[PDB]
Amino acid sequence: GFRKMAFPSGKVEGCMVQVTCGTTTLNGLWLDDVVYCPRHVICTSEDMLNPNYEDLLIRKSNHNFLVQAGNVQLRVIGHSMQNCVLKLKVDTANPKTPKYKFVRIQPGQTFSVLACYNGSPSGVYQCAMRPNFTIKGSFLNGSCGSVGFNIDYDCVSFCYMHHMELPTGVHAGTDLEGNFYGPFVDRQTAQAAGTDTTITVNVLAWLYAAVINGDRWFLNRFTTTLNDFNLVAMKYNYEPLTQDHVDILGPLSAQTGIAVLDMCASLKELLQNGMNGRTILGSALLEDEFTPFDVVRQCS
Amino acid sequence: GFRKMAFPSGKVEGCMVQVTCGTTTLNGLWLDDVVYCPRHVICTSEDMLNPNYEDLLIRKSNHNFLVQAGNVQLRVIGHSMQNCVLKLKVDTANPKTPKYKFVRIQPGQTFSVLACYNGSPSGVYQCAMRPNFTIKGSFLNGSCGSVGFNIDYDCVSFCYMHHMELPTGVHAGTDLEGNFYGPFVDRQTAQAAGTDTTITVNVLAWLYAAVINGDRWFLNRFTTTLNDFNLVAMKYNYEPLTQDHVDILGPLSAQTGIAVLDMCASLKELLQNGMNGRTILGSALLEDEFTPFDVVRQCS
Ligand SMILES: *[C@@H](O)[C@H](C[C@@H]1CCNC1=O)NC(=O)[C@H](CC(C)C)NC(=O)OC[C@H]1CC[C@H](CCC)CC1
Ligand SMILES: *[C@@H](O)[C@H](C[C@@H]1CCNC1=O)NC(=O)[C@H](CC(C)C)NC(=O)OC[C@H]1CC[C@H](CCC)CC1
Repeated sequence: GFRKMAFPSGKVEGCMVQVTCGTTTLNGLWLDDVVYCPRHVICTSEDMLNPNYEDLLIRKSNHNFLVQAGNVQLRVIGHSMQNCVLKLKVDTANPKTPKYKFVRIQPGQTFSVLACYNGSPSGVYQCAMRPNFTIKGSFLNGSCGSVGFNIDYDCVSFCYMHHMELPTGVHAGTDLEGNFYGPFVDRQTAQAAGTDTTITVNVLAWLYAAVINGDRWFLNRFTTTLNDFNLVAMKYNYEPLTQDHVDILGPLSAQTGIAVLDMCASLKELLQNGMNGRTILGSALLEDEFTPFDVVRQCS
Repeated sequence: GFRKMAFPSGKVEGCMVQVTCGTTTLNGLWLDDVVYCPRHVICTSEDMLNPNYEDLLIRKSNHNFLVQAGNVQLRVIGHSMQNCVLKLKVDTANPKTPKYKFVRIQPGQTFSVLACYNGSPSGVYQCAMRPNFTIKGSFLNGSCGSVGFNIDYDCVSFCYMHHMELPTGVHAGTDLEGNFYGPFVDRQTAQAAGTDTTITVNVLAWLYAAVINGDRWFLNRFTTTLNDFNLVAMKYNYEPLTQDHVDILGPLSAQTGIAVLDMCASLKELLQNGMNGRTILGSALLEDEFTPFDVVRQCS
């Protein structure tokens, strides 16, 4: 009774366009009279290993960017590069522009990805921005320019634009100002994300979700302290749990009648003992890509 | 690099309305000049255990159904009951009606759910129609009338409308002609689905997805036969694998260079030996809610 759920994608579907330079095609985001896309649309295959984007872009004029919205060509009347994104000014405001903002999301928070190819939406799924500033997505060639977002009220908060894949199979990208999350650069070389630490506060939120939904076998008669819990967290590359995290879990704690430090004692035992072939909310691993807010929103 | 992915929901978002009878509110699906909704909208709380729907509906007139599309009231000008759904004729065709059909989906196939409350979309996620004709969803009070669908071309194939929850926490509902999937009836009593068998062909498809995405530790030096594999399948409440299933897996077999019966030999060993703390595509359990088509569509 608890699922990984994406936001409804309609408001974002109406913003997706196709951008082509030469033989390179990817997706763009069309808001008001600007189309945002990854700057490596200007690269050929001989450019992708070590591109000099400033030099490559000087050779491009407005008419070298083909922007297609459905079957309709948009006229590009200006272009500029901002960090790792291009802004193509077009002669038509997108009539479907929703209320929106650009946000740079914090590690540990979640968002929905609308995967797109050739300017056409393909599917939607939820991701977390991991502590090492990667995401575990599903992206193929042609998917760059697909965006991540949250919806709050009628307002779309765009937080991610897709650019690349890492050797480990995870994904990296930018905010909508073109600044990468994490240490990555948009060149087609092997890059490291570092240790992929687990989002402790989210695992605890998901354990609360399990209790709400009737899965309680892992609850024990013990409690612990924050410092004692963190000694075990460290060994498993879990984020240190802070008092701020404990405060964020307060509402779930009161809803279930299970103190945060009692749930930490249960998590400690799960980390050290495993699940002994049992499952929690249909999973045999501890899930860390639901925030406390995600759990409350879903269970309400 | 492989995710549970729902279809983009925009085309369906535009069809969702709110239907109220008395104090009972749920969602309706507005296509052309008809609104489809679960018939238990006519029930009060004293009716839900053993409703006589024919007798309850005779007491209702067109003006007792309040249909709200956004902030706009629709005028109900006819009503009728078809199996477990009501069809409310309204005086306005939905201008956002997509190209659509109604399909009754086969067990083992997948679809996207647009979860809705008060006629407003809340989130989207993928489900399989399980062999015992239940789905593992996320639904609360107020969610009935939410629909499941596939998108093929520009055409929306509606296959599911949500009605109820079972004691085991799984979910049951109807096609858009109002006929339940499975043995269930729309009354608020404990009902059994029977043994929840695993969709063998889908597990094999997902193992092929894992190979495509670089996860190959479970491949062994053995092969097997269909009859020998099924002797082990039976013990684990797996669907018998048929030659028709083997044929459906043909394209994934050729894409990976792993014969179907070689992959069955790997699955056999996983079933008998477990995963020994290892994971496949980020899971510590064998996943059966991706069809062969889902895998091909995603990996393309
Ligand atoms: C969108 O244009 C595209 C999306 C990629 C393709 C495959 N999966 C994705 O998410 N992005 C790219 O092709 C970028 C473009 C450069 C200029 C940033 N290239 C990319 O993602 O490279 C993939 C790397 C994988 C790891 C490999 C080293 C392995 C030892 C090098 C390339
Ligand atoms: C939509 O109206 C609503 C959705 C339910 C509510 C909770 N989760 C859901 O999916 N459907 C209902 O309230 C139906 C209405 C009847 C008339 C079909 N009722 C329902 O789903 O009942 C839940 C059952 C759970 C198991 C319980 C027995 C446990 C020993 C009985 C009720």
